[PDB]
Amino acid sequence: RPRFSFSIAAREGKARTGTIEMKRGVIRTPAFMPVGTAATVKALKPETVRATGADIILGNTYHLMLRPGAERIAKLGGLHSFMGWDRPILTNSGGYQVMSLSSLTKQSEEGVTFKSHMLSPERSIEIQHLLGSDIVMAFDECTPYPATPSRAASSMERSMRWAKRSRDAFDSRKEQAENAALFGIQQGSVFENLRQQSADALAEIGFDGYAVGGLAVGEGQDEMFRVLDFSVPMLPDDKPHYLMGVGKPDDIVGAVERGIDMFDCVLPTRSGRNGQAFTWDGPINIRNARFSEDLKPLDSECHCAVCQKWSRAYIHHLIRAGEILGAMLMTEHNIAFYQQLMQKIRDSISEGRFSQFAQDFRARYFA
Amino acid sequence: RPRFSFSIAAREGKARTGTIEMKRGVIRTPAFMPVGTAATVKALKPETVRATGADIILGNTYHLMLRPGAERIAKLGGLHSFMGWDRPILTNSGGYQVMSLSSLTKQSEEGVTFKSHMLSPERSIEIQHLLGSDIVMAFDECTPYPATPSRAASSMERSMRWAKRSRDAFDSRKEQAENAALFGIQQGSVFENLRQQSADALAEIGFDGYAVGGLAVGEGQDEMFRVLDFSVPMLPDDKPHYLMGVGKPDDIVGAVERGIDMFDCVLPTRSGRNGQAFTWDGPINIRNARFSEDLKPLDSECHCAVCQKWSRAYIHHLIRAGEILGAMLMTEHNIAFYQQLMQKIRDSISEGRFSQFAQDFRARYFA
Ligand SMILES: CNc1nc2cc3c(=O)[nH]c(N)nc3cc2[nH]1
Ligand SMILES: CNc1nc2cc3c(=O)[nH]c(N)nc3cc2[nH]1
Ligand SMILES: [Zn+2]
Ligand SMILES: [Zn+2]
Repeated sequence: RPRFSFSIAAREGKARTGTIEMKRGVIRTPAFMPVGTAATVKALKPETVRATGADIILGNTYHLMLRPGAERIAKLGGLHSFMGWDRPILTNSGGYQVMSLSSLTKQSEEGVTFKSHMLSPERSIEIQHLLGSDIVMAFDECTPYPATPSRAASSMERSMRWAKRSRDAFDSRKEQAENAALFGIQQGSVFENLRQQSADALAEIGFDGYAVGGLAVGEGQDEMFRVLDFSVPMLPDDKPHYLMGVGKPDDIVGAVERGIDMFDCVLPTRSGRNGQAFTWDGPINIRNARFSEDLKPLDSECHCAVCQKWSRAYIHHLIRAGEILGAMLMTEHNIAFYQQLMQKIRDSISEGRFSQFAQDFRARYFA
Repeated sequence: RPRFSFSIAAREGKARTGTIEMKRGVIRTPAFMPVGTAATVKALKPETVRATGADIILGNTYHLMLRPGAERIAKLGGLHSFMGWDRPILTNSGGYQVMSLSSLTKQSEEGVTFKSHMLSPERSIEIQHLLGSDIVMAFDECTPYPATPSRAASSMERSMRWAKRSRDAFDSRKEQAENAALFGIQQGSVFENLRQQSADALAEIGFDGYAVGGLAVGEGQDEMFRVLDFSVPMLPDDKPHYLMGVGKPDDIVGAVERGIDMFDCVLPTRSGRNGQAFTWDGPINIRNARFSEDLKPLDSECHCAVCQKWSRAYIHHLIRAGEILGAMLMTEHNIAFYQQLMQKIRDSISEGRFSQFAQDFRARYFA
């Protein structure tokens, strides 16, 4: 098995489908990565996550470095062994989470000091190494939205300097360089010239994959798509393109249409526990009284184990009762739905009918 | 498959081991019944409950009659279909829960009026019929502890009149009488003469099984065993003996030594979510800092899936983080532990070495 090999099997417009082969397994692209909060995909055993079709999950550097700690996880055999997921894991760099979740933050050229510590590109890489991550993210800065061009520029420039430092730290660790991959993160807010400068900088350094950062920060779908329109083509075509923190099914479809290969979002897990179930006819809230005596499964096409066995009425009852099994069943279905969406996207690109799929999907989903 | 056939395969002193054959499956005795709160064994899919070795679960008449309602469950196909458990289900009568959980209660010869309705023996039987219960419990009154002999007597006497009414209501419903079994409940507090009068009354009516009610209500283990000492022999030998609401592993072993065949308790599920894990060396609280880097499974003999895959350190982390998977893994292990205990009890009685097992179990469990 190779360390990291990306192959594009088919294209339709800007959309691509293919595979990333890594030592711990193959990732089918476009891919959706279920998010692990504290070394767990919430309410799911790893075997269940795999059963939904997931090829890779995301682990959180920020949370894990605090609890149970990176050194501790390393001492216990690494994240894979710790949580019982033996397939690839992508870890975030901590760059976004440190600014989003920390009570107080001090930013400087060295990195970020915070109250739940000091995250730097070097420390981020080290933490991800200690976790045993397969895909390591460069330490970046997610520019707040909106930003002046000047603020966006100085922020993106710092991120690019941090990207080079991340590259060097990663390359310095022989075992990491041998067995893991490193992705760079494009910044530049909504500005085409800065996105270009960022892409150029990242390409000059050279990464295994490129993330489009700085989006899904309140700009809205139209604006996000507008920025993706020009940003993705700036990235190397022959490497995977990862859109961080996205998103709703419609966001995913549109992003794929614009050349994105990888996604992660808390939406299917989070909103699942909240009562939101995804269906091909759009999301439903299972708590609604309308479902109290509905014997149909959450979605009548869905192939997941939940839809094979349990009714809307039962899941309605569980969620209204605050029962853990409610969260379990909703989460498994939603993740499975996301995986089925990705499978349909992959199949349609490979068959050269993705445009029709996107149209058909939207017509029904927003009926 | 028979409606209800109890066979005793082996005995050792007062202990018995055998089987109850019912239409929906075989129950190995002595049996432990995981408790379903609101049509769910908390944090477990039914397939997982079955995987732990459970042959039968307990469903709660009191909770289900309120949410989602008995008629509603019947309309949705019955409790088995609703929750996806196709094996036997025993339902409590509501007699104890109505007094324990209701904000206000009015007691009379008709039954109990309460604020979350009016439960009577007839209504209780009807509700259990609507749920589709396999083992139906007579509607009783659990006398508070302590009670004067006179209060205990009038209470037990009412329960006996209610037992006859439960019998008649059950027998009146052809489909229930054909497919389900009915258990009577002995009362009489801690008084030998009243326990005898209660047993006589129940035997004269005639039931498929007999529960020892009115225990595990704060009397303590010594007193409970003292009462079991004389109470169980009063019950028909050729029918199953069910001790309601018991209990800790040591309570179960002692009760089996005194002729009890069936148990249910919230302990393994409840305390599991709270961080308490059962082991052969006694219970542990997985939240304790001592387990933070412990790579051993919860118990090093346990055959459950949790102990095959995950460490104490990981489960420690999950429970301290408030993660649902923590509750899932703890609950599966604890239920599996209880089932392994029951299997060891069954094997040792069948092999005529139960006395030695009980001694060996206690020496190690309370080391
Ligand atoms: C939910 N929306 C969202 N946008 C994001 C952007 C970044 C980003 O630019 N960098 C890093 N490191 N994580 C991110 C996570 C995001 N999550
Ligand atoms: C946890 N201790 C406990 N003792 C019990 C006694 C009875 C009893 O006498 N009757 C009915 N119906 N349920 C019961 C449930 C119990 N639960
Ligand atoms: Zn489904
Ligand atoms: Zn176990």
